[PDB]
Amino acid sequence: DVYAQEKQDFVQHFSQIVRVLTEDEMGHPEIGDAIARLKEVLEYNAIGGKYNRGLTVVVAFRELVEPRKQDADSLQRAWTVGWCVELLQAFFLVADDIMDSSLTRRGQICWYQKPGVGLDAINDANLLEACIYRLLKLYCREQPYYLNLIELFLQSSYQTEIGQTLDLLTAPQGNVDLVRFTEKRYKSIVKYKTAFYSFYLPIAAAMYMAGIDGEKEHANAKKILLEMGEFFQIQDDYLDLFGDPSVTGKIGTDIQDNKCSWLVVQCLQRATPEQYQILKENYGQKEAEKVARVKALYEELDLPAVFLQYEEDSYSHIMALIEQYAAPLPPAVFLGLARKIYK
Amino acid sequence: DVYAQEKQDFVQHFSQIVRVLTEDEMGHPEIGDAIARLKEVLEYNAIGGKYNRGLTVVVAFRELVEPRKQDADSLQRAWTVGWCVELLQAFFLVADDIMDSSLTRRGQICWYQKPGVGLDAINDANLLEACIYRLLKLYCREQPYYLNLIELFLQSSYQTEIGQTLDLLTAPQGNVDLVRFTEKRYKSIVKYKTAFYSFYLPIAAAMYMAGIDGEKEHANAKKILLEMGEFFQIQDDYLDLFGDPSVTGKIGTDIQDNKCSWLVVQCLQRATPEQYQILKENYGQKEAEKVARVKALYEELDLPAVFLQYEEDSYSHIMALIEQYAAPLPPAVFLGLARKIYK
Ligand SMILES: O=C(O)[C@@H]1Cc2ccccc2N1C(=O)OCc1ccccc1
Ligand SMILES: O=C(O)[C@@H]1Cc2ccccc2N1C(=O)OCc1ccccc1
Ligand SMILES: O=P(O)(O)C(O)(Cn1ccnc1)P(=O)(O)O
Ligand SMILES: O=P(O)(O)C(O)(Cn1ccnc1)P(=O)(O)O
Ligand SMILES: [Mg+2]
Ligand SMILES: [Mg+2]
Ligand SMILES: [Mg+2]
Ligand SMILES: [Mg+2]
Ligand SMILES: [Mg+2]
Ligand SMILES: [Mg+2]
Repeated sequence: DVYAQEKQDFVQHFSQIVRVLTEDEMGHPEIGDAIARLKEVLEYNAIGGKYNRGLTVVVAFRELVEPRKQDADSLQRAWTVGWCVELLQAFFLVADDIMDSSLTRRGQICWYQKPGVGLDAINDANLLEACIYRLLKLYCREQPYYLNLIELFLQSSYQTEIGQTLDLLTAPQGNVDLVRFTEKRYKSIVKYKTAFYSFYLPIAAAMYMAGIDGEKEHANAKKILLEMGEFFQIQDDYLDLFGDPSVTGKIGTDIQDNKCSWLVVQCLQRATPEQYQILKENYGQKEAEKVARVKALYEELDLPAVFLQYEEDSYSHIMALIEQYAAPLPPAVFLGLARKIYK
Repeated sequence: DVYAQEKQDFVQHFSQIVRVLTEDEMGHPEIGDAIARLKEVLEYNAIGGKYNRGLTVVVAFRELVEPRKQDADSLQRAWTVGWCVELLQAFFLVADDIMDSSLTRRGQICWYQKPGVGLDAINDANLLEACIYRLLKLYCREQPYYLNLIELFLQSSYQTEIGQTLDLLTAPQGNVDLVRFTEKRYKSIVKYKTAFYSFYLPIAAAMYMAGIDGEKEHANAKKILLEMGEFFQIQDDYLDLFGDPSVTGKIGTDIQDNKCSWLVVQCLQRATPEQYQILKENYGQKEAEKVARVKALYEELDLPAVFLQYEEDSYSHIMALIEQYAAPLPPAVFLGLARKIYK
């Protein structure tokens, strides 16, 4: 619930973020048109979501930083670092949507699918990434955690890109080979493509801002955070096909994209020799009839009920990890995050 | 000539760079396939060029750093930073080729056009960028210029992306409006899209490694370097159409891509009302006949002779800037670079 009481101030900070990023134009009028494009990119791709990853930085900041140190400037920096996380997210999603041939995101047409944008979105994505470091220098350059944050964001990007590489390599277009969709491969993919930037990153950022830079403290937090991230991507895969379109704001493409989704992995582990053949002949193709066939097989194997059971077991597992690794950090930090991802 | 005597050791260092980047796999076997992809990306996109931008770092390093300080480890770091520049280059070119719809680069098919690669190249490009910061941390983390280099590379990337944004915004596909192709717009585009990363970056990196971090010294160097960069992009535009394919290693696409090329700008300034109409009806289109028409108009306006004259005048201008701004740096640093770009 701490997220709702911090959201407003966090979202209102976006205006300032845009202002500060588009104030590099006054000193260099010649790049005005580029700065205008940037503003359009930011407003279209950084706004429209729930902002939970960025909000996590803020929430954790206020729970880790002693009130007497939560001055106006410190809070400002916290809101900025939180937006940097949202920008990192935006950067990856713009590119991910092109690579996954997606149609919508956050209830609107994907940026690259917008008339007049197309592949220019690739550079737009690179600009969003660049903005992260511009804001860090502008707001935190004099802070003792400056270098830690720069390296954290850079490291998190590398891990995410390694993950994306695995994601794409395991899903060759027009090349269906179910044998590569194993539980071990799946866990490695999601750990790198989602767990680091969506969960470890936000909390780690707040920790560094709070002066908590101990390798041990970060390792223990990551123990909890990477497990939550795994659950989050599984839930993401589930929703890709069984989620309510009006709620997810995006059209699923995992089956058509031949992805190593939690669903197909669960399918292969429960499928009979016959069902296996059906999956093999209908997976990884654009034909709506073939996709529908795969979904029918998943429903026949009660995958939705399987996911619901996994969600409960996962929840209990994550809570167990919190009892073990939260200390010396306030359990609320992890509990609040968990409450946000589990229903 | 100092470039030829440093090339060998610089190129042989590539093996080590790859080794070090693919040694993050031993500790994390799960990302092996991703690391293998990375190696393939690096070998295909970081090797095959002249390596002059990276070599510039090395050459400048040995001319700025006192011999007694050019120890084995220091030289190693120099070769690494030089490769970081080549990787930054690779990152931008992989994406630039997709965005410019290019066919070949360095005498081979563009990475994204390789069968089986396609838009996955977007993430490959992001990985190359990430490698820069991984090498900087691995080789220079303990150096006093560490943060300076990190910020230099990040800043240079932002400037290049701003430039690319201008490049793309001024060249809307299927939307020909010659009125936007002005000399002022052209100079701003090339300053940001090429001058910073190809010329200021390499020299600035070597300066920081040599302990030269003065804002004044960097500003004076940039005065010379940004002007060389402008000349280099003009020459790049000239070669896009009039260059020897077997020498450039790439197929020109500026006319088809409706680009604000130095050529079209020079054309508009010398074109008669009639020639202007011919340009307008044939520019920015894929039809080989229409492209040929534009080239004929350029040859009719003696643009090739115009470029040759500009090259001589530019050379004299750059040399004049060196007499004025080289000090206290060795003039050879700039002269060597100039000898490399001017014939
Ligand atoms: O609702 C959304 O927009 C995303 C999609 C989703 C599906 C199920 C559960 C949570 C969420 N989300 C979400 O943001 O959850 C909160 C969160 C917090 C930190 C990191 C990732 C997600
Ligand atoms: O030959 C090449 O591969 C590129 C293409 C080219 C055309 C004309 C003149 C120089 C060059 N090059 C080049 O690398 O020149 C040297 C250089 C040095 C530092 C920064 C950029 C280019
Ligand atoms: O399913 P993906 O991994 O592509 C996704 O979750 C994005 N993503 C990319 C890396 N991590 C997550 P999205 O469904 O939002 O398209
Ligand atoms: O002409 P471009 O600017 O696209 C080019 O010079 C690449 N580039 C991109 C930014 N700076 C230079 P290339 O002709 O190598 O495709
Ligand atoms: Mg996706
Ligand atoms: Mg994806
Ligand atoms: Mg998904
Ligand atoms: Mg190009
Ligand atoms: Mg280009
Ligand atoms: Mg060119």
